Amino acid sequence: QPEPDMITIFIGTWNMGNAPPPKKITSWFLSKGQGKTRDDSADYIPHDIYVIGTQEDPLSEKEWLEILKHSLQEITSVTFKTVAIHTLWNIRIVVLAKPEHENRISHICTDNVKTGIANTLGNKGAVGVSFMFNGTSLGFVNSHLTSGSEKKLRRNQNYMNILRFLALGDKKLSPFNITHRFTHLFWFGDLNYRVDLPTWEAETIIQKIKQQQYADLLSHDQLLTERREQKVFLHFEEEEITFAPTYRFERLTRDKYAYTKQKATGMKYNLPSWCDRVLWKSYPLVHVVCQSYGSTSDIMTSDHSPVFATFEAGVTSQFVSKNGPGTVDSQGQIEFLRCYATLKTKSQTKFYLEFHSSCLESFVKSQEGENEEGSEGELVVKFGETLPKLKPIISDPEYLLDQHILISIKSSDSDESYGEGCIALRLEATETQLPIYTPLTHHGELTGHFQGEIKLQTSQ
Ligand SMILES: Fc1ccccc1NCc1cc[nH]n1
Repeated sequence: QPEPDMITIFIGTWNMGNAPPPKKITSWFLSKGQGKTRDDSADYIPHDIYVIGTQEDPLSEKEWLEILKHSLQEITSVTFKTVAIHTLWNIRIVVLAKPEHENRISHICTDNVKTGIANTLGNKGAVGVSFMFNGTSLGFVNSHLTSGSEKKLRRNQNYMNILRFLALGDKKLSPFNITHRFTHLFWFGDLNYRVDLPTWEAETIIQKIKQQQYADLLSHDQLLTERREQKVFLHFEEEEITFAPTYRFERLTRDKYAYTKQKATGMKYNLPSWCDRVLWKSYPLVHVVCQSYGSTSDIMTSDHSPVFATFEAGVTSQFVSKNGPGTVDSQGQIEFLRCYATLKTKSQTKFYLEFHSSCLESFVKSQEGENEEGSEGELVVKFGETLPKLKPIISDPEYLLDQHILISIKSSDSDESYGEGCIALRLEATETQLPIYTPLTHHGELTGHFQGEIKLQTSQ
């Protein structure tokens, strides 16, 4: 039985509004309703992995797992295996996989982050799951961020706390946060960003939704505008939104948005908004294609509609050669020529690099770079031709060209990372000097750039 080079992944996010679900929720897992929906001809084809994020979930883990498994079995006839389940308060993530994947999945991690302080600590935060699928690392984050139209900055802060403190994936990747630890990272949930239009325009917005005219609403969506201004979710992707706002509905219909201020809302307006979202970030030049992104129309127990997204995702096999794992393959090498980091820092420490990759036996520390002043104020750290030659465990180009090198630039004085990035080895040529580039981030904010040339030697 061949190992796959693609899988499909289902991502669901649903704020259940503290109410039990209806008896049938199959439309969610079938990607049917509004938006980019899945073709009927695929309905019996199971996804490889289903990742379900809930918020305001009133069920026990047992109760929800029974509903989810029975739903998938009804659709597909397949009895899915439970990979992981993790709950923080009423925020939950479930990962289910086809039984044939059970011996492909390993290194399962779970964690949570509680956001806020005192007043604002006790119900918002995130849960996550990571694991290896053969040679490919997968991370999943379900976050319930701060509510309210006038709290976009708090949401952005919540995002930065979650990506700093959620402890998933390979702990040896110590300079790297979750935005660099995974081949594919999916971040979803009740992100709670709102359509920023005046309260007086509520009925106009409702009109627009009834006409399926979302352009003048999406142009005011806080997540899209904050992302455009590089305030949040830097280097993440989101599929175009083609479904109606998923909040805030009257329960038991989808015919009415309930936006007016009430004691139950803290006297806040809830204008129709795309609270419920799926974003992703994959390593450079890895296959990832969104094949659905939409909301259900027929699940009406909550004041939110469920959101689905599905993806094709490239995966790699657990490679064995005569040599690596457990030695190097001297027919393989990675050279960095004429490299330099450009940093936004005002500091004047010396810097060194660390190169981290599962194609290396362990991470590699460089010599200190040479600091120069850039024309427009910046720090330029030059490495010249001084960088250590990297010795991969396997030289086979079918393996090596699919790998990635994580780079951290660290202060000699403090050993703290000032920036992290990633270089693909999916080159146009081997034995050829080729340009490389990554932005550098720290705590998910832009801190600089790394650029230079690479020369990759494979066994071919
Ligand atoms: F979210 C982004 C990342 C990169 C470039 C652009 C965007 N959003 C554009 C937008 C703003 C309001 N509606 N659409």
